[PDB]
Amino acid sequence: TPVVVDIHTHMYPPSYIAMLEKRQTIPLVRTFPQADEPRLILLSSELAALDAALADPAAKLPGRPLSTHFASLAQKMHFMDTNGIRVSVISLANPWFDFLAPDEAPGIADAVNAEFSDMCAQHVGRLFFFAALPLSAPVDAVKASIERVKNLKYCRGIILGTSGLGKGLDDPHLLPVFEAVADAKLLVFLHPHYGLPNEVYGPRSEEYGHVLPLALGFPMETTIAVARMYMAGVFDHVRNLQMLLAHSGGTLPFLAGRIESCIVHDGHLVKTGKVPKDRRTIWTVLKEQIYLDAVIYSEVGLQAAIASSGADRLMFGTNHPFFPPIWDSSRLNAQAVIKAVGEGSSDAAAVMGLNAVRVLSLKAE
Amino acid sequence: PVVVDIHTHMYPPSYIAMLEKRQTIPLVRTFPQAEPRLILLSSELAALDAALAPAAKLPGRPLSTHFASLAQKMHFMDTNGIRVSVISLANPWFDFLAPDEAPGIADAVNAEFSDMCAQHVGRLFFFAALPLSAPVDAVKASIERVKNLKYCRGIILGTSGLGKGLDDPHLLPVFEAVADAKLLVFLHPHYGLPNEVYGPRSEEYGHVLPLALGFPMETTIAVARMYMAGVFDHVRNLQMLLAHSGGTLPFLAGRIESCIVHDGHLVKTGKVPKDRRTIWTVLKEQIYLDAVIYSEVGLQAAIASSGADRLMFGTNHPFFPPIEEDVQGPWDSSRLNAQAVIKAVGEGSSDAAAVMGLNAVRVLSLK
Ligand SMILES: O=C(O)c1c[nH]c(=O)[nH]c1=O
Ligand SMILES: O=C(O)c1c[nH]c(=O)[nH]c1=O
Ligand SMILES: [Zn+2]
Ligand SMILES: [Zn+2]
Repeated sequence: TPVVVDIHTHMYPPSYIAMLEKRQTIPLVRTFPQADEPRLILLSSELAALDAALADPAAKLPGRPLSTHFASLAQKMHFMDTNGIRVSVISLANPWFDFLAPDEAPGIADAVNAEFSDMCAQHVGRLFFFAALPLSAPVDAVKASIERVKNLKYCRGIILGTSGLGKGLDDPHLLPVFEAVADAKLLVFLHPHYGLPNEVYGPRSEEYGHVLPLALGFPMETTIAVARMYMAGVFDHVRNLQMLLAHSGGTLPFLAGRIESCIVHDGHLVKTGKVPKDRRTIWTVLKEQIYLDAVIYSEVGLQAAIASSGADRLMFGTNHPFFPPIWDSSRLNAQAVIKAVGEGSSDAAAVMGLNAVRVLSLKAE
Repeated sequence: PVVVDIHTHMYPPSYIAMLEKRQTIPLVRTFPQAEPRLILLSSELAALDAALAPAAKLPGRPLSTHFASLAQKMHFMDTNGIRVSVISLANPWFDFLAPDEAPGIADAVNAEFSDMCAQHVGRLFFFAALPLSAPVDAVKASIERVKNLKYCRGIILGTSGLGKGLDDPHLLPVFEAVADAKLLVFLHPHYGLPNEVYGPRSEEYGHVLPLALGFPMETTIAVARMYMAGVFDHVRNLQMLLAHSGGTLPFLAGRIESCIVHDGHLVKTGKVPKDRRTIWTVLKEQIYLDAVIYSEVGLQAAIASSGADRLMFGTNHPFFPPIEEDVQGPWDSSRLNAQAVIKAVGEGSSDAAAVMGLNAVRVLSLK
């Protein structure tokens, strides 16, 4: 009519929440009886508030409220029907399986990935998913997980964070992981979580709620990780790698020109032959191996994203169920698309769903 | 008509001579392998130690005469079609000095910039720097001295403030004094991000990550902190020029706004009233953006954020000389931005005229 597809939309299955509920170290879910909803505590930047609340009963509630929407497949479908979304490509949210002990991670990752497949089977044609990987485990266990996700119905990709195997995404030990995913034609969805070292937010950090780590930390983290991939030659070494970047590439469309200029003016790089004239620029990679979600909350940002990658490589997302009304968050981004490319346009239909349908083969199984 | 460059730096010969004698970053050091090395950044410390210890690569960047020579500045202007420069000390300014030595050198160096501008009246104005490692009293004394300095049109400062960043309440009297004196504040990065974010392969990428990412991100965090702390509301006459088209601010402005209005704690504790001045409003009323963005993509975003009347052309001379071209010829790191202006707003348009210099002339009262 045409189809609306949401590619940035999360869940924590009940089995995953139940795990978080039993933890005493981040990530965790903890009930504070002065609030009905349990608190979801995921982030390094939240540790200070957690500790303050664990000592002083007068301190503010740490983390964010855990609504039922995080774990309810039924509320996901309700959200879709209420918002005119025909298909969601759901993904486990941060920090995935990153925090698990090496020995246990593969069994848990594999169980949870299968639960996602089973969730999609309940609503055939309306749900597909990005699987996540046991990246704290040895690479051979990670490969075994990739081999399993390749066989799972409704799986169309992999969601992962910026830590890789623990040394980031420019780690050559991670290359076989990108390679095995790309060879299986799975889209890689890169998503933030670790943000930036907390000291950058300053000694008044606790006064600003979650604004700085979420509004700045997250997209900057994404940008740094993809820039490191680019500099390390990951996009040339895995030529068929295709990546979807969270939050319109973080800040990448805005900084792409600056990155190119710093590269071609880097004396050391140039003098040591690391800037050959046939180098694939960041602009070329943005056109050939990167897709951007449209979760940017303004036509200013969206226009830059579109100018960087083309309208055929932008994909609508909501980031449901984060940022509930205190869903404006879904609608603002839909409006941003229209302002950017005009209502009823082929570009609008592309961004709102047809790109995702094409790239992620949102029919088969 | 007039081309004005508001993002263009010098280290006076006095400043370099000090750097040549220094034991720790920042410093200038000669190496037998080649031109002195300029070593400024924390990201350069590992390379410095390894070079002090044979065939390790040259640390820092080549210290050409372009950093120190007024004649070279004018020549660069005359080979790049620039009529007027508003020059500034380069990072890290007076930041690294002991609190005791900083006032004396800060003021001597500000006086030298005024002297330099007097050599080329009408073509040179400057942003002054402040002894922010010293007590506030000395910072205020320096402000009072720069207020009376001929050809001074503003202050350049980093993100560290007095040592606790720009949301530091003790810094509010400094912003008030500068804003009352009608001095534009040119916010410029230096400290980047903590080096661990660049990872253990950091060394293989030359300076690309600290400069291409760390700098504009540092700027963005500093201004966001100022904004969140109410600085712009508390000092309503404060005007700020942001380096590198605001770092990443025009791209993240929407995200920042969304995160604020959806922040449960902030909203429920009354920190997000309905009449709050948004970042979009501050971007149109108290913020100017330079056009040092190297692409019409980023430039168009900056223009949509602050308006074409609040964008100002700059080059960042002399930091990115051509590597395989004549440094005495036109610089591509300056031609790129000029072209970005053309692509974004059209050659010969009044918007081009505004961005290329007329905005700077108006806002900074140049003649
Ligand atoms: O903005 C987002 O995408 C998110 C923000 N904060 C989270 O904890 N998870 C997310 O997915
Ligand atoms: O990009 C820049 O503006 C700069 C980059 N690197 C420096 O050392 N100083 C600068 O001013
Ligand atoms: Zn998300
Ligand atoms: Zn500069």
